[PDB]
Order: sequence, then C-alpha cells, then structure tokens
Amino acid sequence: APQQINDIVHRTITPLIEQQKIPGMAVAVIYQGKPYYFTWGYADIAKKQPVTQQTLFELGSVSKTFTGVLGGDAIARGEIKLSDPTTKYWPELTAKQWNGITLLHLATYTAGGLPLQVPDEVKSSSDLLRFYQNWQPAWAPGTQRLYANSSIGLFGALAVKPSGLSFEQAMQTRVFQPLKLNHTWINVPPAEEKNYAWGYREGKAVHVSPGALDAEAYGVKSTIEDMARWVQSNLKPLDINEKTLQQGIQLAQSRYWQTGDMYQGLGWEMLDWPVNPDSIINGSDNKIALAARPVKAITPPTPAVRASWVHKTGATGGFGSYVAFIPEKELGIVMLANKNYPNPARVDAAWQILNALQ
Ligand SMILES: *C(=O)/C=C/N[C@@H](C(=O)O)[C@](C)(Cn1cc[n+](C)n1)S(=O)O
Ligand SMILES: [Cl-]
Ligand SMILES: [Zn+2]
Ligand SMILES: [Zn+2]
Ligand SMILES: [Zn+2]
Repeated sequence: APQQINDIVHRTITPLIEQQKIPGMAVAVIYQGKPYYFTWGYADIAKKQPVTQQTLFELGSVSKTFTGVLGGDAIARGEIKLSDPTTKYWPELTAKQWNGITLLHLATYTAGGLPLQVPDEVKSSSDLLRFYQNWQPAWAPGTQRLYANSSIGLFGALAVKPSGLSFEQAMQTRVFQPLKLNHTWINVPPAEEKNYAWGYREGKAVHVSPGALDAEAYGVKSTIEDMARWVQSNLKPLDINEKTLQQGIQLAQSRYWQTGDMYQGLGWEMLDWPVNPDSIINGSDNKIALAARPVKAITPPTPAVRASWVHKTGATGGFGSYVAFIPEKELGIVMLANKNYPNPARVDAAWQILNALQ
C-alpha cells in the first residue's frame, strides 16, 4: 500500500487497539476505489489463531445495510412499493393501529415507536404475530424516528414475500452471489466455521445467539475482503451489471427523512460531505443513536447524493463493526473487531483516516 495509507493506519488503529483492548481487528481502506487490507491480533485467543483476510466477523447491525439494499432490489423489480401498507403483506395484522403504517415506515424506523428489540420470548410465527398485534404506538406514523430491530426486521421479512423465497435465500441469490460475496453468511456453514472468529465480552468468548428476525437486523457474518467489496459496490453502483441491484443500492442511499444533519436511507444513514466530524462521532453514541427524534419527510426522496458521508455502526455481544464511505471521493473504510467497544471511538478513528486521505 502507499506509504501515506500505511502511516495513518498504524498511527490511528494501533493506538485504538491499545486504548480499547481489542483482541483482533481487520481494517480495509478503500483509496481511489482500491482496498488495502490490515490485520492485528487474534481471532481465537486461546488457540492463538491470528486474524487473517479470511476471518469471519459478526457484523451486527451493519447487517441492516444488506437488508436495505435487498429491499431496494425488490422495489426495482416492482415486487414492492414503499407506500404499500404493511397489511398488504401480512393480512393477519388486523389490529387498527397498523392502519396507515407502510413499508417505508418499517424500513426507516418511523412507524411510531416499534421497540428496539423483538422480545426474546418470541420463538414462532404465532408468537411474532401476537407481538405486533399487541404493540401500541407511542406516536403517529411518519413523525418520529426510533431505531429498532423490530421495525426494519419486519421490513426485510415482508419485502421478500412476493419473491416466494426465504429471506436468506433471497439475500444469497439476489445480493451475495451477484456481488461475489462468497464468504458472507447469515448461517455459517460447518466447512467455514474454522474461520469464524470468537467475540470477547468481559474476557469470555461469545457468539451471537439466535433471535427472531436476527438475519434481517443483526445476523450477518463476513470477512474483511467481502466487506471491502460491499463498500466498493456501494461506492460505484454503476459497476454492478444486474440492473435491479444497481438500482437497489442507489435506492438504499436515497434520503427519506432528515433529523439534524442526518438523513435516513434504507439501512444506510447519510450526511452531506464535508461532514462535521464531531456530529458523526457524538451522534454514534447509543445514548443518541437509540433516542427518539422527530423527522421531516423528504418528498420525493433525494436520489443518492455523491457528496455524502454514508455509514453504519454495528455490534453484537462480542463484536464491534463500522463501515463508512464517500462516493464522490471513492474513499471508504471497514473496521471489524471481535470486541464491542464504544461507537464514538470507531467513528473518530475512521474520520481521522479518511480525512487524512481526502
Ligand atoms: C445492531 O448492531 C444491533 C445489535 N443488537 C445487539 C444489542 O442489542 O446490543 C444484540 C444483537 C442484542 N440481541 C438481542 C437479541 N439477540 C439474540 N441479541 S447483542 O447484545 O447480543
Ligand atoms: Cl507511531
Ligand atoms: Zn506507533
Ligand atoms: Zn470472499
Ligand atoms: Zn472459501
């Protein structure tokens, strides 16, 4: 890699690892469209297995970017419309509060207060229906954004219904395979489990536990190479030969709602570039990122703006991830770690690197 990249990566990430006690980390810096890879530490401490470019990490909520693009691909196929009512795809959702809640609201967390989590007691389709049937909204739809796995999670599940495919089969055939993400998995196959890093929480080795709608909201695992290719695909959608997927990527970066200097896409979140770094750093703290905030509709949604900081944080019990990119500059970064360390530390490091390379 260019010396300038090597230097800023060492001086930014090695101290981050020292400061945050991260056991293993993989970073990809995309510079002029090309990924440069860096690894540190161990995927499995006790076995002394190093992190490599083939190590699988839990992406956590970075998974929502795949769900948003899959939903965009379904829009481009004409299979769904964001204005469609939820009940078109789930008629059994007869409760009156669902009158007026659209797929747009589900995808963008604006349904009116769907909770952050699907309750752990939900273990079957019948349990899931009772959960949504009994939910009482705190706000009218389309007025407040409250980040929630139960919101975009339902969006993903319903968006694939017209295809007749399971969510996992839809994601594999319509996103992973066309983009040659051949080491990205909702369910890690046994033959690949040897590359699956352990996450570390308070010293103990942990993996994410199953949960309702986990694949849609936080359940994808991937390598640093595949995630760099994901960033390249979102930086340069016109390079993708499948037209519905090219357009789905663009639709996921459209701006549907604004709150402060942040715009809500499908999975992705966006800000105008140049960005105020303190805003993205401070705003990534869960105290803010998970709080309810009023939104203003953008009608029609702004088509994907090239001069944007586009990003998503993600976490599981034992992992912490971050992806950010700037289409106008063909600049991006992926940071995968097997410790869940505070989001602001992730964003600060990413901005220090990309700012140095602009
Ligand atoms: C996106 O990053 C969301 C991640 N969810 C985390 C979290 O809430 O901190 C997990 C995945 C929570 N969770 C709920 C149900 N299950 C199986 N995990 S993590 O702490 O376990
Ligand atoms: Cl140094
Ligand atoms: Zn040094
Ligand atoms: Zn791969
Ligand atoms: Zn392989």
